[PDB]
Amino acid sequence: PELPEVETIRRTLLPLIVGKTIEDVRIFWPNIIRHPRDSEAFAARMIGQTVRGLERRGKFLKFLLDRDALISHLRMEGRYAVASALEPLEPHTHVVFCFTDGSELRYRDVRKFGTMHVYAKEEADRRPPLAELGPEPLSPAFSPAVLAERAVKTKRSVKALLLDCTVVAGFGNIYVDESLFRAGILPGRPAASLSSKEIERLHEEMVATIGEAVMLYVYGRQGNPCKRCGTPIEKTVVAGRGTHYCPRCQR
DNA sequence: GGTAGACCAGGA
DNA sequence: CCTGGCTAC
Ligand SMILES: [Zn+2]
Repeated sequence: PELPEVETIRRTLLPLIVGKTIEDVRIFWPNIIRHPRDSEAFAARMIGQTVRGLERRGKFLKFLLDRDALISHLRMEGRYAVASALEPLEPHTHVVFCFTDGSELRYRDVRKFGTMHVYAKEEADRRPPLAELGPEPLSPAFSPAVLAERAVKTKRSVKALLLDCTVVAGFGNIYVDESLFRAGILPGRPAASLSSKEIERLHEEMVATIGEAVMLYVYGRQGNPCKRCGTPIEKTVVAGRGTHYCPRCQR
């Protein structure tokens, strides 16, 4: 799930779990649990706490309980569902939170790449994985000035810069390629080579692209005609990722 | 201090 | 082979 999908999960999942009290936590793939390191301590500490809220930071979900926060990243295929404890579990269910009302919050992840960290609420923002997280892309805290400052002080590509969670929170591969196309900038350009005008343009397209999605031109379209000029879209590797662009319209 | 690289783990 | 967000040059 990308940022807009995580925002949808946050909004839709909250009313399905708010006010429920945890009676048990069952873990079927302990590697998902990253803090406490011991999955038995993770399960034990959550028992007896009631769900009070659900927030999002980048692509992280922050479940707010009584004393603790549970910070969850779904990576590529993680999914949450609420259902009855009476029914058989679906495949790839790796963590289940059992509530006192006989319902459960189930975490499924065929890839097993997702992560869970639990800390006292007041500690969560200063611990992994939230600690060094950059500003929300749709917030005033993410500005052209902030982007420009990061761009000039790196030798990396502009794509590598945008994928960096410390620069801007949760801006995924798909939106990086789409935004760069909409801004007319090649993904392999050194970040430090962007002009002031290019940085402002890029900022505007990043906000427009992810904003529209929260409320495709190139991604996955290799070999197909550009929707703007008809030139076939190309795919290469940039910043170690599949990268799509129009070689005519991006410079 | 920056930055590349390892790392995870299963469906094509 | 692709992929989001602790180690070691
Ligand atoms: Zn084009």
